Amino acid sequence: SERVVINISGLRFETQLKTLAQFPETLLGDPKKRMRYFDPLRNEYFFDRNRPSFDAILYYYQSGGRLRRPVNVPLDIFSEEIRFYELGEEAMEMFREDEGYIKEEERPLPENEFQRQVWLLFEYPESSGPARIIAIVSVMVILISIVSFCLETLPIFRDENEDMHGGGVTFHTYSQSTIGYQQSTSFTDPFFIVETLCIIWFSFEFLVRFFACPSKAGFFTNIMNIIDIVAIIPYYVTIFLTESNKSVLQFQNVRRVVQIFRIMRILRIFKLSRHSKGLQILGQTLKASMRELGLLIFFLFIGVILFSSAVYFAEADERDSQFPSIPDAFWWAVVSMTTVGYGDMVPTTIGGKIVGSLCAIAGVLTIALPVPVIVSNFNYFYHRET
Amino acid sequence: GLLIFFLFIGVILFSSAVYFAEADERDSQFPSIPDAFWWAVVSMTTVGYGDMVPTTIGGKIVGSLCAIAGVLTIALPVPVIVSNFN
Amino acid sequence: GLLIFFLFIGVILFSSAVYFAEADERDSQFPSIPDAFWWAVVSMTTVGYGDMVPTTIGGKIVGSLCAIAGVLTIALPVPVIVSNFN
Ligand SMILES: [K+]
Ligand SMILES: [K+]
Ligand SMILES: [K+]
Ligand SMILES: [K+]
Repeated sequence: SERVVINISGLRFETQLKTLAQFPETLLGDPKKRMRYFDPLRNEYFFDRNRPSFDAILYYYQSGGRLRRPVNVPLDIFSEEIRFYELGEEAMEMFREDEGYIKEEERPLPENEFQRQVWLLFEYPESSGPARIIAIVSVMVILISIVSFCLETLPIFRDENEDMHGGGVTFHTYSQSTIGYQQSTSFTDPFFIVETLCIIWFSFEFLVRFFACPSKAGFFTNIMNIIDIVAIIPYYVTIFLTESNKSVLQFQNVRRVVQIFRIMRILRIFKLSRHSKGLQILGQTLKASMRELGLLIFFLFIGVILFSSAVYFAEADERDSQFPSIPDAFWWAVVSMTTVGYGDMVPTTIGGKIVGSLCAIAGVLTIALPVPVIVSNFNYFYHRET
Repeated sequence: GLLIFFLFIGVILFSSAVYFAEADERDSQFPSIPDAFWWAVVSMTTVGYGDMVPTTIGGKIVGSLCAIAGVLTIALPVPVIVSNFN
Repeated sequence: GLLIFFLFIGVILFSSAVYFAEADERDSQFPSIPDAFWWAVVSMTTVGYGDMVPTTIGGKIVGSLCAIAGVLTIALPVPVIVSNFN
């Protein structure tokens, strides 16, 4: 079992030749590659290189594959050494992964001279000046669609209709109040105009992206595309629903569904996430914190039921009890544990107040336990980008 | 900036939901979505004055979520700032 | 245990001061020191329902201090607990 001496800038290392022959494609494992570094006067291979790194390089052979970077050695210096000793692409990949680096993909255009041209200014805002323009306009349209959706609820506008003084219930007024705007081919309502324009553009982007994208299979997998769709679904579904129930009795029978889709319109806010690095980071953060986010909700649930129950019974024998039932106390318990404390429900008895005191303290600890982990994940994804 | 931005997103999201959830109530404390912005900020920062509160079951579910969302929203960017200060 | 203990100390200390500070007011919301315990806990944990509030200048100075003291009181032992959990 012939021994080999490797001198790293004066620091002496020794191993068995069979330990190095284990990996024939590396510098040290290949006689022809290491020949260049042999000093026949001293019977050693000499490398005028970084010292703190070699330990791990040699341990990789002794361990049979373990490549751990020493805590005291910078990742950029170590990786250069892994490359120098020619440990190979597999070890390198295993290293980066374990080091917290895994990326890989990129679907370019089909090389259509057309598709690749359209796709570049509809997803890569830096591809060109026009690309930016499209992105800027997209943000403006999103912001406008939000402001408009909100103004639809202002009394100055909605409180001005055919039955604003409790007179009747006009079918056109009843659906205009439910939907938020007047749907008519005449386009009299400025709100319907703004909403239609905005949805024309959202519809445009979604279409242009669906036909200029390299793959149509990994499309409805991208959360961004899902968002793009959700942003237009309400509009078209409302049209369909109103035209399929064009009578007072019918509409009244589908109003709940119509209302649900009106609320869904606010999800268009998330369209900004395509232009917000932070919103993307937040997204990555939440995806990685599902477990802790679940514990948060779970512990809060336990505390809510526990405290709601106790305060309910503690106030039960009082004529002025502010707790009609345990389920109703859930509200008070959440408002107390999160320390919001509106004051619309409060215990009035000594036992209720002892329960409330505990409820508050329990809330602070309950929330405090899982949050830090989430904050940590965010801090990680946040700097990894910064 | 992220703090203000995330809070803005949450404010609009929660103001919208609570508004519609209380809309069909004669005693609704939310005249419009923009007016609910106040309640949403007061809840997310956990101030909770109590001058505007939901009264329906759907409004209270929205409010509960709004409070929890506020704690996490603020909690995410602050630590970095605290670090810079330190 | 330290959490509960420090809170207890602060509760009694602040309940006492606010009680005496509001004592000479016909509309005092603090019937006795033990009754003020409630207000002091609700303030130190920053819940702030608003069902009991000081109305005098001295009561409000006491209340201001009570709130700040609460934040530091809770903040001291919690981190350790959060650490054990982590
Ligand atoms: K608070
Ligand atoms: K509060
Ligand atoms: K409060
Ligand atoms: K209050």
